[PDB]
Amino acid sequence: VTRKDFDHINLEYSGLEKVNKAVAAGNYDDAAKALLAYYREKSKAREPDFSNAEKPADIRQPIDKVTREMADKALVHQFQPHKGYGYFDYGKDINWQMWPVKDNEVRWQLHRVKWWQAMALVYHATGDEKYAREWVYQYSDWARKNPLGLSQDNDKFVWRPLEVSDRVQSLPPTFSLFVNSPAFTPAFLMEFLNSYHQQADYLSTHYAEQGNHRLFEAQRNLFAGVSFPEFKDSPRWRQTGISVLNTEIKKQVYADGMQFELSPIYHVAAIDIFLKAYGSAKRVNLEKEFPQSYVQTVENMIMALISISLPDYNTPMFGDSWITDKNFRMAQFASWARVFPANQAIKYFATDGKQGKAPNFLSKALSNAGFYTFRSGWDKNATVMVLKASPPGEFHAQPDNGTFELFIKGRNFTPDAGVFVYSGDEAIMKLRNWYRQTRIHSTLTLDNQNMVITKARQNKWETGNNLDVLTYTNPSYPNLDHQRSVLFINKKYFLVIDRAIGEATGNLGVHWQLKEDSNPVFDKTKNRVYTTYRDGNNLMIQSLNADRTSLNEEEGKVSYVYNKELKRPAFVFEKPKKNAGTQNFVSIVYPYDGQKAPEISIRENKGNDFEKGKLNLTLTINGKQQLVSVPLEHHH
Ligand SMILES: [Ca+2]
Ligand SMILES: [Ca+2]
Repeated sequence: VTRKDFDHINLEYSGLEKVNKAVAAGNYDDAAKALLAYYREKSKAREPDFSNAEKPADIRQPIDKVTREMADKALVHQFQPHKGYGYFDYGKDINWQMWPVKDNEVRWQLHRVKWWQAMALVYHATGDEKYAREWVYQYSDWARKNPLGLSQDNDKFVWRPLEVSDRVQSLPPTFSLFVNSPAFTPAFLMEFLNSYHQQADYLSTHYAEQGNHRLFEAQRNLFAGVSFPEFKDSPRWRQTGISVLNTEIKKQVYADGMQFELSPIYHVAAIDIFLKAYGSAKRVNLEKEFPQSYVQTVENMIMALISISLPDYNTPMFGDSWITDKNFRMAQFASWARVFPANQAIKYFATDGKQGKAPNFLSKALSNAGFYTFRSGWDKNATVMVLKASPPGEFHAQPDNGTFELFIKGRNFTPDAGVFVYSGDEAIMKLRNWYRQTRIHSTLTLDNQNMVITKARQNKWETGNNLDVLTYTNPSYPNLDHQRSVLFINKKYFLVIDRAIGEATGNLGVHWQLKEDSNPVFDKTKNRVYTTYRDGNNLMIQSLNADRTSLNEEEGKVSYVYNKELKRPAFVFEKPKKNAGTQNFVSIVYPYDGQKAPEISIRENKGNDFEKGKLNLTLTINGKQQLVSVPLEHHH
């Protein structure tokens, strides 16, 4: 062990006092022993942090079969780097350059050394020292055989920044789990610390300018300086990661807390990226390095997610989004609660309502992303509508402005059609393009054509005890604006006002979709549709137009998860726009108990004038009158 072996260590870091004396005094072997004692001390004093990983390992879960298998195969130098292939024998003196298949991916993913963590967990669980001896043997083997600048092609696979970042993230908890083994010599420690340093620092000078990799790589660089703050360079590493993450959270999330892709599931992924970074720092008291705006933004992203969370823990399947596992979602919230312990709403979601307090609000607008929630409450039997009238997204968004999911008494009545599949060959693309159609969502079309953009302007948003009102306008077609208003009345039901405004002429259609098992009745005499559920939790959708309006079924589908789909009812209210005069639809969306659909009619009162943004209508429901009197626009 040389003087040189300590060059990158900050000897004046708190706790390394003995290590300093020994190096200054010239006995380096005892310096190394003293450093090893400090890390062993630090390892016992805190749990390994796995939480930055895509799938964080659990120290106290029993060893399942694949993990056992992975650890045992590694003892005979068989590794399975790629999931599309099984184990390969890399030899008794390991050959890290072996090309057992002709796929680049097999060589790249080999240098993610995924099995090292497996060995760590099995070593932790059994205590069997053979796992530790082999890992130390293997780390040294790998470091010695794959130095940076070995050759052009080696560095292409071993020192590509994605993989380097993978290793700088997996190694800290792996190290933590092996550091107490008598196989972990003080000589090795120094070999490890200098090899780690080189990687984390290389990462700091090579992270990506553009795209998906940039965020992962910066976050892991930060995780390097958090995990090993003893390096002279760890504060620079942290600042660099923080800077990249802070720059990108400003660019990628709106002031209302929603992530710019407009897909609920991608917003949730983004929370993990930005929160795990901060969480790991906070665990070792380095959170003060993050600016306050970043901490607030992240908290706001969780609240934005909460606002569009339905009672079953799902988010509406807008664009490329799908249903998810409630237990996994609760575990995410519980980890978030750890970061924001004072947040009662987050605690509430973490514990399925047992602890914390319900969020501080009912209906809420996320006005930058254009997600609007109408809710009666947060309980399992609330009525909840989440509606999208957004700005433009990219690949994971669709031309669906107006569409909504309506969840009543434990059931989702109007699930979004969803994704079904991502891009592929021509055959796969037409499967995907079908799901991107405007006409299959709950909004207005002209001649069943896709709207050319989602660029909603919010005309009014107001909440109230027994009235919430949204009004927005979408420039859906070059000569046709679509104005939609939604009134959530008496925390129970909805009046939906759709206006087609401009010069274009053709077939106006307001489309609707229902759950696969709702077995609806289509009633062309009254232009109403109603579900026929045995349990009495039912829904009516009825057109209330004065003028001649038709009711027709159309092909309807829903994909809850990837590459699976179910037929489901869909329909449309249709009416001609012959000239340049505006056409108006009045529709009612009315949940009811029991088996008999209610009789609903409507009277236009004096003062009612949709042209001046004035609504004054009297509904009659099973004989009883409900006055609705509200201005549809604000600031006019
Ligand atoms: Ca990269
Ligand atoms: Ca959709």
